[PDB]
Amino acid sequence: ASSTNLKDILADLIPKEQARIKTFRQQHGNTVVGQITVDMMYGGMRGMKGLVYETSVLDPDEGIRFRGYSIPECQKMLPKAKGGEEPLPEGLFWLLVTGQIPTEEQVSWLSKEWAKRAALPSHVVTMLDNFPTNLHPMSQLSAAITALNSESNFARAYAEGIHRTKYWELIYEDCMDLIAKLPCVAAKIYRNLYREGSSIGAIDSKLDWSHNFTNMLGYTDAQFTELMRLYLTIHSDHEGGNVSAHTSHLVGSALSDPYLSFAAAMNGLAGPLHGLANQEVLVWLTQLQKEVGKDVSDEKLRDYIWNTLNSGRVVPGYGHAVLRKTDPRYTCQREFALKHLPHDPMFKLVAQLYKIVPNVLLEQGKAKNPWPNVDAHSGVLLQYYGMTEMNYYTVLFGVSRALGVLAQLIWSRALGFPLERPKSMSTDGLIKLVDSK
Amino acid sequence: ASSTNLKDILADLIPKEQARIKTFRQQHGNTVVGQITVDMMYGGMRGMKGLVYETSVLDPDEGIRFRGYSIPECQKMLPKAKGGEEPLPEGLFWLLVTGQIPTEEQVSWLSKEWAKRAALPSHVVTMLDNFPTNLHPMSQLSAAITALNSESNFARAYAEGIHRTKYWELIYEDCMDLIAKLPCVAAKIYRNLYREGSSIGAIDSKLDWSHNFTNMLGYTDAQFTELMRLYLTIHSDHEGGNVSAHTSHLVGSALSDPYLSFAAAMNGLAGPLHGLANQEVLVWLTQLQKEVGKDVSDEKLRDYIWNTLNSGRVVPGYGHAVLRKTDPRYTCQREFALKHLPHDPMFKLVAQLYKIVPNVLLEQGKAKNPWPNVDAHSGVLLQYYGMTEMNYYTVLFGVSRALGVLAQLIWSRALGFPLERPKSMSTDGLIKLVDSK
Ligand SMILES: O=C([O-])CC(=O)C(=O)O
Ligand SMILES: O=C([O-])CC(=O)C(=O)O
Repeated sequence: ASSTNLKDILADLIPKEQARIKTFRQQHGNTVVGQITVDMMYGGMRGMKGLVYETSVLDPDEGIRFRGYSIPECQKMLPKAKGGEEPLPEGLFWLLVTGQIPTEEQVSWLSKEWAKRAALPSHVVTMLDNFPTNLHPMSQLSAAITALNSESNFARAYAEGIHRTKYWELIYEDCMDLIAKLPCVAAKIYRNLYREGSSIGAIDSKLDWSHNFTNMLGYTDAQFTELMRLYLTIHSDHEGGNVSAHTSHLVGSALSDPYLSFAAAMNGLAGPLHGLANQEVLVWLTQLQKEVGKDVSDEKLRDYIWNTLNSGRVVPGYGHAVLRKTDPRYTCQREFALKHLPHDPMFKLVAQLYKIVPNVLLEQGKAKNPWPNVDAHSGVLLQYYGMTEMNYYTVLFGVSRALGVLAQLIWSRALGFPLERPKSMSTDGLIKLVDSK
Repeated sequence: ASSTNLKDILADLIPKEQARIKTFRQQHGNTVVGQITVDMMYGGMRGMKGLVYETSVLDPDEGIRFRGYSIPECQKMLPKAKGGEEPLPEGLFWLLVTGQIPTEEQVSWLSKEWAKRAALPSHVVTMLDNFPTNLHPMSQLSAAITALNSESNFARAYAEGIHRTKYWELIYEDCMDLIAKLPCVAAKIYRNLYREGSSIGAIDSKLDWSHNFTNMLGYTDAQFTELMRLYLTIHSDHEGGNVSAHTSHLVGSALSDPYLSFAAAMNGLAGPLHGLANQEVLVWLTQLQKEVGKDVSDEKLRDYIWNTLNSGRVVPGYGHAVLRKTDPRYTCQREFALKHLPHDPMFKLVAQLYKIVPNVLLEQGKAKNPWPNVDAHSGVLLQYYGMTEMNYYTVLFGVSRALGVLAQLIWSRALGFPLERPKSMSTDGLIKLVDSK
């Protein structure tokens, strides 16, 4: 007897693995895994292996798997949206949380539970309508989300003294609600900014997560909803040790609720060095669209690329911290591209940035990975579907990234992972360390 | 000729140190400071030396220094305010930023520039009047912080392409505007909340920061304006390692501006395992004040203690992260209380924990530090001056906590410290790490 619910599922899973890493730590706490050096401790933990985190692992060479589900494994193994071909993101939140690949049914449950949870508090909406147009879609988007910590069941619980065991639970209810509300506040920025006067409407609970949002933005093309579904699966989880995810993990660990703890992280994502770069290639691209002019040879186009380099600047959408190969999450976006829009002026000037850009960082050897991003090529497809307001681009990114981040958050509070308290050192005293000692 | 301005000092100071830590890493990049072990990796970076950080260092046995300045070296060598005895925190910001203890003038300078730079934008005020009474003053707080970043100069600079070199420079001006406006905002949340009705009126430019605050809080006791100067000193910096400091430092490294990058941390501090536990000694202190009753022995007091311990709970104001000793920030406030409230109920019982609690954790050795906090102590004094809404206490903290955060941040953007991209490890891949390899 009985039917579907991720909570039950978890209550079975959870323990088995508390035991499981316990035997591990019994045996191998004893183990020196890496080494800490002065360089790393000057250079922002690059290679310094700091976290445990389950909800994804990146490979330099291969990259992002999701159980070990490589995006192309997911692409075809996670369930599709009744009339489409894309990885539909309830099937992904399924995957990461349980290590299992779902039933379509067991996603429908998901959809219709999120878009049951999917109701916005008076005040949020007030505040949101008050937001001045001069205010970034993202400064906005945290402001609401940091104010959404009114609906927080966990934060409610604690202050009345829920017992340690439990913790994972209530944050299962808060998260589930936040991923649910998220979209509406995504859409409800966009529309108070860019189409400024019209309603973000109803929720058909006989729609999926992705699609509700497409409706709520006021976008009408079927095909853009496949794209949307698709972004919404590859921006999701991309290991721990990135800014946003690491933030959230961290502000997570002092037992601050998932509302507060997401919206700490989008300020993670807000960082032009984290998220903005999305938005920023097509900044450049309007910049190259002007300032180098309409139609160029790869010479002034390379002089333009030299352009910005020499001007001390930031070359977004090429290279990557730790990814030493092609981001699957480009290649991912390509085959989507080749398949609905191969006819585009910025599309194929993306198969043209596809042979010139890095090679100016090969000329340079700036940082260690010459190959394509995810920043790159998403922008180009947004425009195609007539998403053009490139500030809003990282509102999108947070919406997809909401999947990941709350995903581990449930796991850390079921796994009792303590408080994120490093050791920091001073220069002067580090000077006393290495040499003076 | 010419007069006072931290900026000028900075442009002499900054290079000297770039060069400095330059040589240092040419020689000692190659130096391994210690080890990465699996328990550290499953147990929250405990000893796991992850930073270099300037504006303060904390020793186990010794605790907080500021340059090498202990709280007591401070209490005196730092300039005090015009008929009063207390470390005046414009001289504290001074200390950290420059490496040098100030002059009373260039604290006059500092006061004066702040009380200039504390304008408040329209749209803050709107939304701060829109905050409903069942938000916390810190959910309330951040949201209006993260909005405030519309008044980010650096956030504007970057959009147009300032040069890398320049970076500290714009974050100078943003932070200074922050630490400036911040308390107007703190005060405005109190006053919307608890004082429900009345304006937060003046800023008298020839007053001091802490003074003007007390003035806008509605608080007319002279004595509470010492305690304040003082509080605001010892809640400033406590190295990098902690949540709020490390959070900012993080979202900082992502070239997100000061506002966006403070606010994230304050949720970091909003954590019950962070800052809320001011509030939650006095949480239990109404739960002493009822539930074991008015006048008790240290039996059914001890009982009291053991009861929430066995109920698995958290016991605030005792123990700590890294401090294996009696906080300087305790003994600091002790010497105050001795001088202005040796008559109190909740004082002398504030030494009534002062031989009982950790002893039951000495029964337990629950964690590794027997001697007191700062959360311990403060919150008794605060009712002593008639601040009582123990919710707000943790708004109190972040006001102080804006010094140190905006403090290091400036030195990070001038030292051009990169972006904190650590390495996260999953279980199963940890599993294949240690033992399988
Ligand atoms: O891992 C990185 O450094 C950032 C990244 O690509 C992500 O957060 O998706
Ligand atoms: O360092 C700790 O973990 C917390 C602390 O005392 C502080 O943030 O002031």
